Amino acid sequence: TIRQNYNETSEAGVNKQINLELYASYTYLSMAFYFDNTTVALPGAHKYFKKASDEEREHAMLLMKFQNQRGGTIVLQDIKKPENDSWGSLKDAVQAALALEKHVNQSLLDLHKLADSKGDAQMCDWIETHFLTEQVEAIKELGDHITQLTRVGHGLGEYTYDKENLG
Amino acid sequence: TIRQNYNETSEAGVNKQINLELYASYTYLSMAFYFDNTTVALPGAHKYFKKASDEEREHAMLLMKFQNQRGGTIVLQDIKKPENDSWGSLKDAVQAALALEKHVNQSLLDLHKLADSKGDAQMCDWIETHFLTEQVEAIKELGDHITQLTRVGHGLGEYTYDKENLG
Amino acid sequence: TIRQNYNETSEAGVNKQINLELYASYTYLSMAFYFDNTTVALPGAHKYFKKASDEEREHAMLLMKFQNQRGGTIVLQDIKKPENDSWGSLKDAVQAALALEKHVNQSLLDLHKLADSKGDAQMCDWIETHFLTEQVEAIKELGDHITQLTRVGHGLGEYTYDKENLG
Amino acid sequence: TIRQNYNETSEAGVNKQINLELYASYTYLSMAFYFDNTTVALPGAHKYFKKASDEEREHAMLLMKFQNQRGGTIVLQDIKKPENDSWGSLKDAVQAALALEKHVNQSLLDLHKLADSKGDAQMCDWIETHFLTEQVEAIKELGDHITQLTRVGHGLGEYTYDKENLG
Amino acid sequence: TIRQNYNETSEAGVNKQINLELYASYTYLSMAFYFDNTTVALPGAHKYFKKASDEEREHAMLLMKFQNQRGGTIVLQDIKKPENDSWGSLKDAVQAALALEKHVNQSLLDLHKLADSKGDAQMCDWIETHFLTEQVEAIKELGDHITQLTRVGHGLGEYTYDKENLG
Amino acid sequence: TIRQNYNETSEAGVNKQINLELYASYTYLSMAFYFDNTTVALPGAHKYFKKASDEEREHAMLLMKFQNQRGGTIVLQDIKKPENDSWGSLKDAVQAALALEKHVNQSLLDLHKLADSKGDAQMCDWIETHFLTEQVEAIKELGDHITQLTRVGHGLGEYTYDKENLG
Amino acid sequence: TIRQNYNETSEAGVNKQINLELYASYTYLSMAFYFDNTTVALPGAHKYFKKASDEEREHAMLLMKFQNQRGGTIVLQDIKKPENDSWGSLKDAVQAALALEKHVNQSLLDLHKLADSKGDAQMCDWIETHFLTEQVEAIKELGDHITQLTRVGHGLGEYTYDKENLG
Repeated sequence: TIRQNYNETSEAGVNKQINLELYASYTYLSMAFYFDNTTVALPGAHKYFKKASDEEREHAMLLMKFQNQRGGTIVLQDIKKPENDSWGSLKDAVQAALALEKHVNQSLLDLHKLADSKGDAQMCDWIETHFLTEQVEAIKELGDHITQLTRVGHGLGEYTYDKENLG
Repeated sequence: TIRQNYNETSEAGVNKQINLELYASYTYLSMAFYFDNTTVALPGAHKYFKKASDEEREHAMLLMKFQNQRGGTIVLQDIKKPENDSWGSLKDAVQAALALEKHVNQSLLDLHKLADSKGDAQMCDWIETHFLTEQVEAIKELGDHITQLTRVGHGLGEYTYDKENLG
Repeated sequence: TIRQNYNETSEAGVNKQINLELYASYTYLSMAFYFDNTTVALPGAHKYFKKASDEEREHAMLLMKFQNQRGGTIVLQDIKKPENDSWGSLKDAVQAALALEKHVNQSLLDLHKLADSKGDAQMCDWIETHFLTEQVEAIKELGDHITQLTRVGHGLGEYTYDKENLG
Repeated sequence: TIRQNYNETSEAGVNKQINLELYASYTYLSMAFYFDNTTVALPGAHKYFKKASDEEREHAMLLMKFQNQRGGTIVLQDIKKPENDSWGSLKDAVQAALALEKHVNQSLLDLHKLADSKGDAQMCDWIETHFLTEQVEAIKELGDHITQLTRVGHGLGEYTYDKENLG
Repeated sequence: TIRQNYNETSEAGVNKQINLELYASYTYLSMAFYFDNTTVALPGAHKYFKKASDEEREHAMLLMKFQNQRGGTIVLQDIKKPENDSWGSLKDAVQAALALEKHVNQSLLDLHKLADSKGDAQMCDWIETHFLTEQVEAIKELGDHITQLTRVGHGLGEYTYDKENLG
Repeated sequence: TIRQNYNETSEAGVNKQINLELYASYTYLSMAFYFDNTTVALPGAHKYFKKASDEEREHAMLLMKFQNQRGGTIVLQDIKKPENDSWGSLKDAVQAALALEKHVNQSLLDLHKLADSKGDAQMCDWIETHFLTEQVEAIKELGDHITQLTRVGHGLGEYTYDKENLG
Repeated sequence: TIRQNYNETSEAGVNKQINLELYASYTYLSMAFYFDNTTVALPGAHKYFKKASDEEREHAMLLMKFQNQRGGTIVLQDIKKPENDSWGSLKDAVQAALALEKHVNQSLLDLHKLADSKGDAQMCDWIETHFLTEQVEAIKELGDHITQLTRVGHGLGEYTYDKENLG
């Protein structure tokens, strides 16, 4: 009875993005503690990625809160385990994160393009306010990270950028 | 000479939104002082609804300011007296407020699709920023109030929800 | 059961002073946003008349609270739109205001004359305490405002009084 | 040689009201301690009525002070013991106080109407300033209380209103 | 243009009350500096009566401010010289001020009766608010002083009551 | 490798908008120091336009930061010198600025239209969030200034508005 | 009638320098945002050159202020777009700024030598006070930077100097 201008296809897209943000959260947590293994031992990457895990779990909860505000119903799925068990050099993990965030961006845009076709002006603006520029700034951050990490090279530079920059 | 991309039909629609926001305001004032009558005596509801009345008046001034900013012209109408002189129990009045808020939301969504068809980016963003999400938030709040007022039940519970939740 | 020494003619009297007060709130809010128009651009009168709109809206609620205190029943009517869509010069606006407040004042005294003619000591003293002198002091204020606005003249003077004295 | 415009009849009516304000005081102190009885044990009503009894003693001292200000002589009578020795439910006692304060308001308006017929402008205003509006608000407060006492009902609702609202 | 419900006779009354208030002021100033004289030399009464002069001139200015407010025209007259050049003992001086406030009080009550007959309810409340109760309190204070000046008697007692009570 | 859903015409439009806010920033610099001339010497207009010149500079910079954030390339052109070398009366300059801002507002709305047509949801919300409402507020502000500057006229009115309002 | 000892030729040379200080400003702002590009991502150089560009804009405003102080008229020219659209390595951009500031120092000494030949003692001193020593220190700072950029080398040394020393 609060539901208004809230399409069922939009409702299911919210449900798939919820799962999607949880999966991003689970993947970053895996990166965080891959950097906590003694054989890797990059503490700033671990701090940085652990908070990336917290933020994406906050994205999933925004989507959940929004599903309820609009009169939708929350339907949770399995959160697939991450696609790798270890994540390589630092630059490899950051490159993995960029690819993850671009796929997350693309789904948000698909979700956006979808509420638009259902005439859902509020849902469109809600997604712009909370996700579309944040995703854009997140992807620029990572692009910068990858360029700098190429600059300072393997070895002493990877340590330096992990300490003086990530966290 | 300050008018720029402001359609004659968009302006007329702001003028009717001004009236509707003033109608909401006057209805909530009726609700506020109904709950201050000795045969009802619910000080939470009165506080709560007096605030609501104040806010619907602020929305009406926003729109007037918005008309003036975009080069339009405020044209005022009578403010129709509210559909009821008394509003029953606490839950009933809450339900009337949900009914009115959904009606105000549909007028806003209509006004949004209108400016969109005249291709008025600034106006659609304006409605989104100041209104469309506040309507969703308020419609969710009213939904929760009707649900809890059902859980608390008549008698002691109506008083408790009124005292400890509303104002 | 709380009603005592409260004639049904007076209960009707308060109800219609309520409407009259709300009408003045709306007249003034029209004035305040007429002065917000680019073609007019008098920020001081905008502030001043906006304030005056809230103060008569508070007047209306005193009466509503009173009606309730004595054991009456509020019955709201429509709030008729203002006499005028636009308000001329600043002096023109202030002079219509003085007219409004003398009409209002007159009906307060016709409402007083009749709580008196029914032996309602407390109504008369409540009207005196909250209304008769506040009206007097306002009408004097507005008369001073008309005399000064004549004094400083159109154009630069109108500006200066608006800026330096109204808000 | 301080007496001026002070009717002999107004003076005796002040003396009877003095007795009536004390009568109220003693009735309230019998309520306040009935609710301190273990068979009743409502500490919130006890607090509440004890205060009321101080209030009504204070009123009595206002009238005595006034009789001295206007050149009259205070003549004291027995303070009749209250009408009951126990006062039933909390709602029973509140309705009973509404009746007392109803009688007192009638006695005060009749006093007002007496001094008005004797041309005593200062007396009329004094009664208006110290008593008549605060009797109206007292009757408003007690009516409201009764309505909320009927709403919360007997048992858990009586306890709650005792503890939360009275005292 | 501001004048409303303000009779020509009352306006003449406000003018005579103004002259009386100024006359009052000028008699207390005389008393004040009579006590400043070496042959009298009562400094507490000099302080006291000087404040009574300052306060009676404030009364004169309120009435003028009331005249301007109601749309009257202030018409001023000679301020007659007080009735005595010297005022005997401290008790005599108070007895003359008791005589003087009672004349003022009678004139204030004549003034009330007379706006009342013209149905000027604001003017009746105004005289009640600012003057009527104040006259009563001052006559009681003056009578109180007079009884005490009898009790302390002549000599050392007049000295003591001047220093320790007046100022 | 960060570029995503960013069209290549949009990227061109961001560069020409960059050139357009620098052209404005430079026009406002010209105006600011024209009023600093002894033959003109309006210090308030100096401050005011100097600050507008900084704000349009920052507009240019936000647009370059967005080009970078979105994965495009900044290409700059000559900053065309302002269209006049002197700016007439104060009211003339504020008219030139309204023209200038309405032209900016047109290209921003052409850039919004244009990204919309490519489906660039984030760019649209970016222009609404930083530019479209800011434009509308500046235009209203400017039109009010012209209306007031008209009212106060030339001579003392121009000096006064310069000093008390602009800067 | 303020102009004194101010040669026509000195005046035009001030105007050309104004253009040259702005030219520097726009060249630096193109550096500052090239280093904000993801392919470069040197936030320390971005901070650094953005500041330099504000500095050089400020210089421009000094010259405009001076041309007004000495009775001349400011004549604005196009601001030519910088020489490159991207600026290579961090050391490449610093050497390039050293060359710019070298040209500017030459243009400023030639301006100095011009006013000296025209007997303009105040102008010579002004250029000495606001520009010539702070060009020398600017050339000193940039030389030092280049030497430390050649010392830390490309890769890890570039990152470090960016982060630690510039910004």
